[PDB]
Amino acid sequence: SAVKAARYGKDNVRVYKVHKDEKTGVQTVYEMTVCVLLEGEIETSYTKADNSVIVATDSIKNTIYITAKQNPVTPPELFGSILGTHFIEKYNHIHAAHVNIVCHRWTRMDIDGKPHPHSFIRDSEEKRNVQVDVVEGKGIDIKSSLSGLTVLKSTNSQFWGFLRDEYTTLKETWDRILSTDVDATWQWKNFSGLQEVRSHVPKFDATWATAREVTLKTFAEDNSASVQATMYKMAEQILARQQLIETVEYSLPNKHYFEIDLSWHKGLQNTGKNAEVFAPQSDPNGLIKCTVGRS
Amino acid sequence: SAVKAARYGKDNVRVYKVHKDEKTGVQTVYEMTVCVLLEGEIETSYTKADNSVIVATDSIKNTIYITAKQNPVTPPELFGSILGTHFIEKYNHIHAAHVNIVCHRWTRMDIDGKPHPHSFIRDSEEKRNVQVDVVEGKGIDIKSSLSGLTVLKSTNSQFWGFLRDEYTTLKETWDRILSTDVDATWQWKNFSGLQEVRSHVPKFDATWATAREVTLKTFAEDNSASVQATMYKMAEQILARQQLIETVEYSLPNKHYFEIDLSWHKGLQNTGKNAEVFAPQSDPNGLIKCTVGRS
Amino acid sequence: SAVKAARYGKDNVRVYKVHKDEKTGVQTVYEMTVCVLLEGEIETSYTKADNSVIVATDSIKNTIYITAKQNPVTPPELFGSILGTHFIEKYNHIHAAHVNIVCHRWTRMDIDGKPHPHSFIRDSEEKRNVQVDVVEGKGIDIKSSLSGLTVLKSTNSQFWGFLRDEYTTLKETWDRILSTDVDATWQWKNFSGLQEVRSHVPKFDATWATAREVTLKTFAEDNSASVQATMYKMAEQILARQQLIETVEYSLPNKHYFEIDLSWHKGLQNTGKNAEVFAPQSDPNGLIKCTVGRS
Amino acid sequence: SAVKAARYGKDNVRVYKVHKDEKTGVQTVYEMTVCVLLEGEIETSYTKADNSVIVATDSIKNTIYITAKQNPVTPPELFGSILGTHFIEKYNHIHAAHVNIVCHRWTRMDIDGKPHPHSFIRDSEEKRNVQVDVVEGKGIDIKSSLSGLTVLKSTNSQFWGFLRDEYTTLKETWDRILSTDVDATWQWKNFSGLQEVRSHVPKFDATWATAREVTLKTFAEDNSASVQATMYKMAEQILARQQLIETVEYSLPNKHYFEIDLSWHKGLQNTGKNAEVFAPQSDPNGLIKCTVGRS
Ligand SMILES: O=C1N=C2NC(=O)NC(=O)[C@]2(OO)N1
Ligand SMILES: O=C1N=C2NC(=O)NC(=O)[C@]2(OO)N1
Ligand SMILES: O=C1N=C2NC(=O)NC(=O)[C@]2(OO)N1
Ligand SMILES: O=C1N=C2NC(=O)NC(=O)[C@]2(OO)N1
Repeated sequence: SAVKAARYGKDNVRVYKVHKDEKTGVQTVYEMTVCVLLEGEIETSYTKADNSVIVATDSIKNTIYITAKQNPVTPPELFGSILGTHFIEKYNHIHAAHVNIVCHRWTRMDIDGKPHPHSFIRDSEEKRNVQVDVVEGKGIDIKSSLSGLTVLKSTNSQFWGFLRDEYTTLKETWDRILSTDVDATWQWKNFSGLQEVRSHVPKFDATWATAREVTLKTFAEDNSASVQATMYKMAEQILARQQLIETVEYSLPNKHYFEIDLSWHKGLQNTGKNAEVFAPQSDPNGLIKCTVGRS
Repeated sequence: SAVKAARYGKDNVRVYKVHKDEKTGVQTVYEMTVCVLLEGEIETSYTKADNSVIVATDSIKNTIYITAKQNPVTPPELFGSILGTHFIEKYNHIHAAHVNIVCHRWTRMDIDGKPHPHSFIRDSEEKRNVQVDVVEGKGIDIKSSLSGLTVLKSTNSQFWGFLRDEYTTLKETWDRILSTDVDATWQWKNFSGLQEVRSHVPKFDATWATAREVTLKTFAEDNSASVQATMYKMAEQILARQQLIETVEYSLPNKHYFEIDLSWHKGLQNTGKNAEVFAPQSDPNGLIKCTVGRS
Repeated sequence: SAVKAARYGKDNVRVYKVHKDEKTGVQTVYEMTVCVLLEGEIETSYTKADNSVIVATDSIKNTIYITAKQNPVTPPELFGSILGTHFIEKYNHIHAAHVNIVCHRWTRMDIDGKPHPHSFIRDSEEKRNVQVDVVEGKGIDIKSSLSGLTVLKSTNSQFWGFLRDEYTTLKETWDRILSTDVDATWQWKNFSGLQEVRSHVPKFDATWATAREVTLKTFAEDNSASVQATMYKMAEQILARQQLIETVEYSLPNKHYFEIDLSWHKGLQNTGKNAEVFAPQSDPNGLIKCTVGRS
Repeated sequence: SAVKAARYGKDNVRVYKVHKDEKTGVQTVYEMTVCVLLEGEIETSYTKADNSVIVATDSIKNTIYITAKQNPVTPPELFGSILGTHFIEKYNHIHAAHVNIVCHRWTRMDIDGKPHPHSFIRDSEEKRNVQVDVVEGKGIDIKSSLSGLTVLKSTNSQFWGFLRDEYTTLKETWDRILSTDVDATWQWKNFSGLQEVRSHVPKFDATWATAREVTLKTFAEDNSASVQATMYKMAEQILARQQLIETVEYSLPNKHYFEIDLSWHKGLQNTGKNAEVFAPQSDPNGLIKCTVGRS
């Protein structure tokens, strides 16, 4: 037998960083969870008890903190690229570094209508993420995403005209609730190295902002024919607004809210045009995916 | 043997309600999770297989949905009072109804700077809750709360002057991070019944808003001597602003962020005045509680 | 305003301990999560920024580890009593210690039919817990429990004869699934101090074993009229088998498994006597509670 | 723009099935969570609001329950193959079905030393899973796994000889705790269709049992040089025992248990040979992966 694939490293590394402007007093905080997994000429650690090839995961952890001390942690695309590049440059025998970063929200508080210099609120469990794959000889591949953006619209969602056969019980509808948790990923053009990533730094925050804005506005404004049709519109708009993106992927649960027929109780009318009280369904859920690229 | 205490009912009942203004087109959504547990002359269901005394939990579920259809679901203090009152009035042998409501956030989206008529975002996992105990002959006891309000300040927190003995390793500090998940509860004067609750309806939303505002502003502005000292200030302010409250309770974790000494690596300075990168600690955590009333 | 109640301390303290028999080579492991909250003459920490009265939560953490090093950690009733007693004896101004322990399962592996001397499996997420309240002048109050014991029986559960009115849709049944997560608590006679707790040490493991055995056998063998009727039988049996218990409490969710009518599809029969495929319901759930004592 | 990838279906479908032997009275229960996602000529649902190509996710749910009624649900490899095959055969335009099944444990209770005919315990949160990809023209690709198997050994784990440089603080050790949550996957030879899957049915349960047995025995008995070295031994043994497997993958967290130096307190010795009390670390964690195949 032989090792066909291997990677290893440190997961779930929580990291906070503060920036303090001593002139203005304004402080800014960043909090992440980081995973770094390495690949390379490490097979003998598995096959021969050869630990000499292992950069200890504890050392990978130390390196994450050191790198955060010595570099900006924002945008996460940049920090992940710096971190991944470090491992392939420092260790001859390491040939790929796979860096995942989850960024947690710390939004500055407004107190009495004024932004506070050092107090923050977790205003959403929504995350901003990156997956940065630094592969020796093959540059830097970056996937950026937003996830855990939970939304609901109470009308202007429809679902009719779907296939009907002997397995079908679902009624067509022209007016339903639509709710989802948005997971949206944009995949960047391959970058040749850290210089090229740095050269595009402003585009990372700008493209995240675009993706979020497009997601919310399209969700709110599209009189939706289906989750499929709405998510495609989001993706095509994001592609149109950043040429350095190659694809946009959405993964959307359809978090169902069922009508409750109450007509058995005193003829109460709570369906169709009279539907006011609904039963949110925890499970099961539709799950709708697509990846959109350019033609 | 004998039944010393008993209660039973339906937990984890998810409820959505929509209000539609047909004139303006503006829709407003509410989402809750409800628990109703009943007490009364039910001991024989336990001791003698006497199901005649059991209002089925399935029926309690139905009743929650019917009550939501026929009544406002806001403020939750009112809805819980209506719901609890129903059970003690409808069923002679039921003498208490214990209603817990967790309200989930659905905040109206702003799209292109304008509030959208039917689209919403879960802008925080923060909850607004009530515990409404309707006890026959003993009125309606209401505890209101906010929970899951997660905050951090990056300075203007201190902790020195604490007891030091042979069990103590903690260094005094004059400048640390403070982060918590706020759970704040205000306990209302007993209400005689549903008329008295209704007579105070505006005070419920107003007092929740006050509690939240005071919590945030005191957290942001207090140069904190301890979690104890800061939370007491919050409680005393809330009591001063609503005379129909009897007590305010806080339960606050101290979610520790540890400095990381990096001086072993190239003399890097990351402690004290040079501390920028910290290790958030998932566990353990301080847990600080108090209940404040009037003297 | 004034402090009506206060307690504080360290929560979520994970603790492992190993015992090594050097003669036999057999090792035995224990893993817990511990919370210790203190009460006493601490109000000035809240009202006056007086930290002198605070035994730091960090010190409470240290004390938990030191106490585990210097004492047995089993049975948890004993360890919690030692730990709580320490705080009220060491600190004049501390008058109560509230110790919660969750014990995690590490069951010794059997390999090739033989117990392994140092390898263990988390064979269930079931917990064994204690709540030990050491109150100066008022002895030691202990509540022991098992929780997270998840069970299902596929028949020999019934539910008929319940109240039927205009809120009722539930069909009577003479054959249904019953599934629950058992939370069972036994409350000990007050103990005067640590000598009296020690004098009863064997009874702690024995009573936990009895409670678990009775729970499982009664669940399996009772042709159940209701959750109420079955849980009462469990409680009365446990009381009969340990006179140093005063009460037994159960809290049981009714984790519903719904029939699925498939007769719309090719006349498939999947209800009543033909019911084979069911839809487990995540929510809502019945929740049934009682506390049984002696007459 | 154009659809580069798309799949959709129903996730989180909870399914229970009972088998009743009317002769013996013995009942046997199965509980799963199922996801089915479809691919095919569905792009127009995204690009043109063409719902005619969508088999509704609600219908996919119905189909899961119908298929469970009409077929065995065990082994899960077979059930998933039947279910996936159904969609590609029934719907001309559907060309792949991706079926994920998580099997939940319901282990028969032993009461008074005898197996009970209809009562079960969730004896572990360990899962048995399958991923069955039925792709038209490309047969049936099955990945089987066990996951959530949580283990600890208290000695006979070592970690020394790893790379040491300016990023390294970790001390070498010749005696440490090793704990992990095992996720082990075996990938089957491609099967041509449902006849070939059926022809190998006994091998599914047998290979799962082998994988579990090998995992536990190797973990317990290997005086481990590293997680890497131990997991490789597991994989090579499983490959040697089933020739219809092509690869075995492990993904193992290193769930760290740190020594606690207590020498600052009364010279207490709790490190090295005297280490008895440890601090389990919730995060971060090493994460070690490999895929082993034949040479
Ligand atoms: O039953 C369904 N209802 C749905 N709604 C939808 O927008 N698209 C689907 O394909 C669907 O996803 O959940 N299937
Ligand atoms: O070690 C401690 N550090 C703390 N900080 C604090 O504000 N109060 C405490 O009592 C303390 O709670 O966590 N104990
Ligand atoms: O609808 C109900 N079905 C139940 N079954 C039961 O055993 N007791 C109840 O009181 C009940 O609890 O869930 N209510
Ligand atoms: O610090 C480390 N300690 C480890 N132990 C191990 O078995 N292998 C590693 O590669 C290691 O994984 O966690 N890195």
